[PDB]
Amino acid sequence: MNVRATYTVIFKNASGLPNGYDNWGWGCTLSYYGGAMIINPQEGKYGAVSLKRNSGSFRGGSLRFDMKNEGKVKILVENSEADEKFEVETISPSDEYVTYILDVDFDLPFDRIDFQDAPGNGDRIWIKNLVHSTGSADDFVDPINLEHHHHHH
Ligand SMILES: OC[C@H]1O[C@@H](O[C@H]2[C@H](O)[C@@H](O)[C@H](O[C@H]3[C@H](O)[C@@H](O)[C@H](O[C@H]4[C@H](O)[C@@H](O)[C@H](O[C@H]5[C@H](O)[C@@H](O)[C@H](O[C@H]6[C@H](O)[C@@H](O)[C@@H](O)O[C@@H]6CO)O[C@@H]5CO)O[C@@H]4CO)O[C@@H]3CO)O[C@@H]2CO)[C@H](O)[C@@H](O)[C@@H]1O
Ligand SMILES: [Co+2]
Repeated sequence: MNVRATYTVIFKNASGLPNGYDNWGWGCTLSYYGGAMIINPQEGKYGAVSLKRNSGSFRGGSLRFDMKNEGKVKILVENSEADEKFEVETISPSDEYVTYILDVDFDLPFDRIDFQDAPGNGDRIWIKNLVHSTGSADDFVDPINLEHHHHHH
């Protein structure tokens, strides 16, 4: 048996929603520039992007992404069949991109990945380089595709 993780690059540079995903989000408008998904939540809506994998689910593992964000951002996953949600982490503000690699300890499969404006104050959120691994955060190695190019030596 192959014990290495499956890495799913959901998007690197975003110029729209990733192929294979719908947005079941709420209370926001999304724009795309400079390879970032830019979320502008509406004041008072506790808005979110909710990326819905149209075919299949993820299980456990970890989520990796670059984010900058004016306010706290709650990361959730959901199982749409059971309508069950799980808070992965709430991330504090940062005025520069930070790479996060977060364990997902939820014990149902998930088909929705949510980035939510936790304070409901309309703080903007920028996301790039979103990847799921079936392995742990401690075992996570960035996919070669995330490099600006890759010319193998
Ligand atoms: O169209 C495609 C598809 O749609 C299907 O229907 C989907 C729909 O598209 C989708 O949008 C919807 O998504 C749900 C999601 O499943 C829920 O988990 C989510 O729940 C939100 C909730 O809406 C928010 O109100 C709540 O907000 C919290 C906030 O997280 C928290 O930080 C805050 O606390 C405050 C507190 O209130 C203050 O007093 C003070 O203490 O400050 C704190 C912190 O600020 O409070 C907020 C308010 O309570 O967050 C939760 C969790 O994220 O809701 C969304 C939207 O409804 O899901 C449906 C499926 O059910 C169709 O079914 C399908 O046919 C169609 O094809
Ligand atoms: Co190589």
